[PDB]
Amino acid sequence: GMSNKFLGTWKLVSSENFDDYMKALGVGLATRKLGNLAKGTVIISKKGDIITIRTESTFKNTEISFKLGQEFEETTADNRKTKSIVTLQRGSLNQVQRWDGKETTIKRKLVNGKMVAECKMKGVVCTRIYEKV
Amino acid sequence: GMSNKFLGTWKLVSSENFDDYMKALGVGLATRKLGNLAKGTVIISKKGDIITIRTESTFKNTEISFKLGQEFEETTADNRKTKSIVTLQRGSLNQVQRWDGKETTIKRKLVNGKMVAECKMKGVVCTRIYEKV
Ligand SMILES: CCCCCCCCCCCCCCCC(=O)O
Ligand SMILES: CCCCCCCCCCCCCCCC(=O)O
Repeated sequence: GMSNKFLGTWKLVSSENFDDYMKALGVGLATRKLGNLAKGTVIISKKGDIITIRTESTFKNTEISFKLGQEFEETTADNRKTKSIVTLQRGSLNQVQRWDGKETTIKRKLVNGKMVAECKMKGVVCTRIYEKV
Repeated sequence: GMSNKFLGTWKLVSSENFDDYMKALGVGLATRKLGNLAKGTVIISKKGDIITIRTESTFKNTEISFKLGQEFEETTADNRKTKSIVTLQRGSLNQVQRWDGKETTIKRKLVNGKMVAECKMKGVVCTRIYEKV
C-alpha cells in the first residue's frame, strides 16, 4: 500500500513553473499572484484504508480523503469541482482530476527523503519539492 | 468498494466488434479466429481487499489478482506484458493496461443484472455482455 514514509507534515521548499500550470487550469491573474506567493504545508495522514491529504496556506486550505482506486468528488484550491482518483504506481502517489471534459494529474513521490510533486496540465508541467518536518 | 453483485461466475452471451478490437491490439489472424469463437467464462472473487478476475476459455485461460488503485503486472490472453491498474468509477470496474507506450481499457459494469464489458483501444470499441450463472 502507500508507504508510511509519506505520512507526516511536509513544508514547501521549491516550486518550478507553478504560474504556467495555474494559467493552464484557467486560474486568473490576481489569484495566481497569491498562489505563487503561498508557502504551503502538506499533511498526509491515514486512518484505516482511508488516506487524507491536507494542504494549508494563508490564501487557501484544502483537504481530500480517499481510498486508492476509488473515484471521489473534490473541490480544488481554485474551486474546480472534479471527479478525482488516486492510484499507486512504483511507489508514486498519482492523483488525477477530471472536470468539464478536462484532465490534470498530480504525481507525488519520495526522492531521497524529499516529497516531489509533479503537476501536469496540457503538456504544461510544474515541480514542487517538499521536505518533512 | 466493489459491489458484491460482481462476485460470481459470468457466461458470455454476446460480443460486438471483438475482432477489430483484437486487430487494434496487434493480434494476428489465426489467433483472432479462435478468439472470436471462444465462448468465455469470467469468474470474479474476493479474499479480503484482494480481487481476482479469472477468464476461462478453451483457447486461453487468464487470471489477475489486484487491489484497487494499485498497479500490478499482467500477462494478457494474447500474452502482452502490461502494467495494469483497476479502479472504481460510478460502480464501474475500470481496468487499464499499459505496454510499450500503448494503452487499452476494459470497463466492467452491471446493467439490469448483466455484466457489460466495454473494451477500448485507439477509438476501436467492443462490447461484451455476460449473464450470471
Ligand atoms: C496554496 C494552494 C494554491 C492556491 C492558489 C490556487 C491555485 C489553483 C491550483 C490548485 C492546485 C495546486 C496543486 C499543487 C500540488 C502540491 O504541490 O501539492
Ligand atoms: C477468450 C479470451 C481471448 C482469447 C484470444 C486472445 C485475444 C487477445 C485479447 C485479450 C483481451 C480480451 C478482453 C475481453 C474482455 C472481457 O470480455 O472480459
